[PDB]
Amino acid sequence: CFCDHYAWTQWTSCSKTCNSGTQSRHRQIVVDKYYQENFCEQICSKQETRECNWQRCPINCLLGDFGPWSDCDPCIEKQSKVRSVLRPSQFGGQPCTAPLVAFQPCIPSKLCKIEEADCKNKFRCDSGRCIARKLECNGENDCGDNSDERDCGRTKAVCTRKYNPIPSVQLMGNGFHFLAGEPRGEVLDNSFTGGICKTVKSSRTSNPYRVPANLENVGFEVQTAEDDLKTDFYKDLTSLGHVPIFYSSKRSENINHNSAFKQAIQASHKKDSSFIRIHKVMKVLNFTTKAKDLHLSDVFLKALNHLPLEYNSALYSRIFDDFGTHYFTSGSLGGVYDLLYQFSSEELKNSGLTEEEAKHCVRIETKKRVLFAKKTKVEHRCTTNKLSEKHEGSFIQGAEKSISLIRGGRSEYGAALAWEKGSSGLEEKTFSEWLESVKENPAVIDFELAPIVDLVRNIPCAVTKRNNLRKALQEYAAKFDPCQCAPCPNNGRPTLSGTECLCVCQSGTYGENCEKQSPDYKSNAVDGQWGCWSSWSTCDATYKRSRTRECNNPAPQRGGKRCEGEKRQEEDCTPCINDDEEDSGCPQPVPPENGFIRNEKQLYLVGEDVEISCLTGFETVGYQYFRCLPDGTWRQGDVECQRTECIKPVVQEVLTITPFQRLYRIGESIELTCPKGFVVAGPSRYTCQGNSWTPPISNSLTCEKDTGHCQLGQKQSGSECICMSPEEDCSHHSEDLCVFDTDSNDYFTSPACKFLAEKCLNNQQLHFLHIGSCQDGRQLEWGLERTRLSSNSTKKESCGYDTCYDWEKCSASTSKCVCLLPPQCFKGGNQLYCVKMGSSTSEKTLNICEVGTIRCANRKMEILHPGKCLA
Ligand SMILES: *[C@@H]1O[C@H](CO)[C@@H](O[C@@H]2O[C@H](CO)[C@@H](O)[C@H](O)[C@H]2NC(C)=O)[C@H](O)[C@H]1NC(C)=O
Ligand SMILES: *[C@@H]1O[C@@H](C)[C@@H](O)[C@@H](O[C@@H]2O[C@H](CO)[C@@H](O)[C@H](O)[C@H]2O)[C@@H]1O
Ligand SMILES: *[C@H]1O[C@H](CO)[C@@H](O)[C@H](O)[C@@H]1O
Ligand SMILES: *[C@H]1O[C@H](CO)[C@@H](O)[C@H](O)[C@@H]1O
Ligand SMILES: *[C@H]1O[C@H](CO)[C@@H](O)[C@H](O)[C@@H]1O
Ligand SMILES: *[C@H]1O[C@H](CO)[C@@H](O)[C@H](O)[C@@H]1O
Ligand SMILES: *[C@H]1O[C@@H](C)[C@@H](O)[C@@H](O)[C@@H]1O
Repeated sequence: CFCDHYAWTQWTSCSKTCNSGTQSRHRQIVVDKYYQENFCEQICSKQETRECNWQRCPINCLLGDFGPWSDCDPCIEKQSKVRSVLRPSQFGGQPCTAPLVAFQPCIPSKLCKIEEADCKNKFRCDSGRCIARKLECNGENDCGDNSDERDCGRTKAVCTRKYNPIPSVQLMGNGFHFLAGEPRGEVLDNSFTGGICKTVKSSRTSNPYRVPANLENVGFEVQTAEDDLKTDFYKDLTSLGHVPIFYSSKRSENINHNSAFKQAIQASHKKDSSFIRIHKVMKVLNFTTKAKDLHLSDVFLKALNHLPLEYNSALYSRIFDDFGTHYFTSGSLGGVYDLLYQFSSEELKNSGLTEEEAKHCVRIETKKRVLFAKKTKVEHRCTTNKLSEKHEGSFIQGAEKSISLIRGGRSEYGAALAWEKGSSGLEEKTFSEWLESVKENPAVIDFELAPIVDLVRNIPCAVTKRNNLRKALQEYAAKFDPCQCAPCPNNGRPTLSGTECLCVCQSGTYGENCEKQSPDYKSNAVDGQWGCWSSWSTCDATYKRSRTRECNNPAPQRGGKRCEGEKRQEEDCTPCINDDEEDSGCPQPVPPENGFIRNEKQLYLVGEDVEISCLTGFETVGYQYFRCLPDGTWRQGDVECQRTECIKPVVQEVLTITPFQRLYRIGESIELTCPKGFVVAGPSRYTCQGNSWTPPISNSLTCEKDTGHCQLGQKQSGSECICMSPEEDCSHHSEDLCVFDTDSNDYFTSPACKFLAEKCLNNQQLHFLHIGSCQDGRQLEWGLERTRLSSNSTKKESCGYDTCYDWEKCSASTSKCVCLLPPQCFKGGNQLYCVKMGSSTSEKTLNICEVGTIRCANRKMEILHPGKCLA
């Protein structure tokens, strides 16, 4: 039978327009005579099916509704608001572009707020940083602003000599964002030096460099070897798979670089690709970040505080962006020559070289052309194979291009090392230029990390904002997980970059979604891959809570690897928590009896003094200060409060105190006495009052020599008194007198004894005046006015004076003259009419008696002239 007698219908339309439908067509069979007779039913196929439109349907970015508005209390009154990427762009879908989090102007719950409570016995840099007072006036900027050193009068040097800092030491203190493979903000302070002077010596470079406190180990010895120039081969990039965990870049050897990988994945699509990598680290330093008590950076520490206590996904994640994900525990500093070469697997297979051979040809070619390798034998296996043959014997130039994974130096210079047709990169000149840059701009290389979380350990609520942080981090990485991705054409393994999913191709496949396969590639299996996690479960009676993934997404198929890991995961679950805990002076001392301390407190500083004083009627005897001992104990003098006591008065060896005591009690008297010829000038009895006497003449007291009817004017001889000679008879100077001389208009001092004696004859020429030595006084003037009365006056008195003025009267052995009232003018009074009274302010008539009685008593008037007055 001829089957095409019954012709095909048209293919139907494809059941789908993408993601691979089917279509069919069938013979147009009529059961006619010819049909039944030619066994057409037994021998003809009657239908055809085939797949169609197997191109992937493009998937467009899908964001979600926004979250609840976010309160604001920065000095920037803006409101943060977030939505997230539900579905990531794929296979040429529309990428997402309306930014994830949008902020606006805000209404403040509280006006601009700043904090002030931080430093107790610590010192406050005016920057606000709080450092150990120990670190003050020590010849070193420990504050930053050097405030801790401003006007220091003298300083305790930490370091004997000025040592210089490791240059670029800060780079080992900056944060590391794992996912993005780039260093972020300064996170450790690595200039901080604690006052402690640790140092370390460069090989063959003069003076030691100054190690900072955070570096437990620094190294300057640099090894050179072949081992250092390493090459790997990659049949495809799916190999790179090795939650971010603390690792080493010696172990992983799988680098993410913001563009690096993506370029290479994009390259891998252009055609069936294999990759040869070749790198060589170029060190200037080892270094080991000391494990605990790291000195954070200002800016980091500040920001790491303005973080709320209650969990807050939005603002926590922000630290990762700003500061990173890890921080360097150990590493080196310099640069890394690192190039991923891209080779077309058809070329390689046509070259017939094995991986080991090809890796080698790139090794020795790099060595000759880029590194300045002294000289070497040519190797025809690398030079005359079918690939190198088409490029003047270069194997490297058989590549499509190189991608640069170089770290170190300025990017301009790294980029040049990456060859492509007609470009630079296989010229020594080029390599040396980069190499310069790498000294001028090192980078941390060959380095292990640690989660940035283990750094936030000594703030107010460390343990709080620590677990607050692991949460904000888990959810951070959640956001970058490839599970969100639709699966890929041939066991391609999806990887999320930003908000789109690039397909990483298995060797033997290319095309923009790894759809095209080369004639070698055969498989048709499908390895399993986790769908996304599930949502957390309600917290249980037990801490127990739950989460769940399903090995769907690409469901495992046709003998393809079931996805490996867990379908479920259990963590436990049921405030402001501090971090765990890792001189003091003395109490008020006890006075000695009858005293008290001059300063009451509950607590004294070690080394403080307090003074002991005494109640009234007592005085301290002994050192009067107690000192606070480090002990918490008081150092005490033998001090006490003794009762007041007078001591022994001013001893002139002449006098004799009695009772003789060395100390007298308040209330007891002494009797000062002198020998027979002598008598005490002052009183004979002083008494002890409050530790002084009544009162101690301090030498103004010694025993001077102090112990008949003739009346002492004349001396006896023949039972009859006769006038004594003044220059021959007068011995013991009588009291010194002040006598006046009418004949000489002159006064002078004289001994009474002589005066007396002289009186016998000339006395009507010399008049007494004042007791004591001559000296200006009212008496003088008075004795003047007296003597002026002059002639006409007669005197019959003998007090011992013994002369008495007319108006006065001797007191009869009482020893001095007295005044009179005008009433008693018995004896005749010469007529001194003219006199001014003063009271009546007039001139009236008055006798010498009345005139005399007024000048003696009050001396309160002026005598105009003897003889009649105006009145
Ligand atoms: C850090 O660098 C130091 C050198 O500064 C390295 O110490 C050397 O280690 C090698 C072998 O590991 C020894 O042969 C040398 O004797 C060591 N030199 C000194 C001066 O110690 C050290 O290995 C490096 N550490 C890391 C992490 O690689
Ligand atoms: C047919 O034409 C294609 C180019 C796309 O426009 C298709 O849209 C997609 O259709 C598939 C059908 O399997 C849906 O699953 C996709 O979500 C839809 O975007 C169209 O059907
Ligand atoms: C269906 O198959 C083809 C159509 O492409 C025809 O050649 C054949 O004869 C039958 O009709
Ligand atoms: C089925 O449809 C195909 C195109 O999809 C044609 O090539 C064929 O001739 C038949 O009509
Ligand atoms: C889920 O994740 C694991 C690795 O953690 C894969 O092996 C699996 O295929 C899917 O990606
Ligand atoms: C499974 O999915 C969840 C959400 O993406 C993550 O928490 C986890 O890291 C894993 O990707
Ligand atoms: C080169 O040959 C290919 C086929 C593989 O066996 C590689 O491992 C080898 O290096």
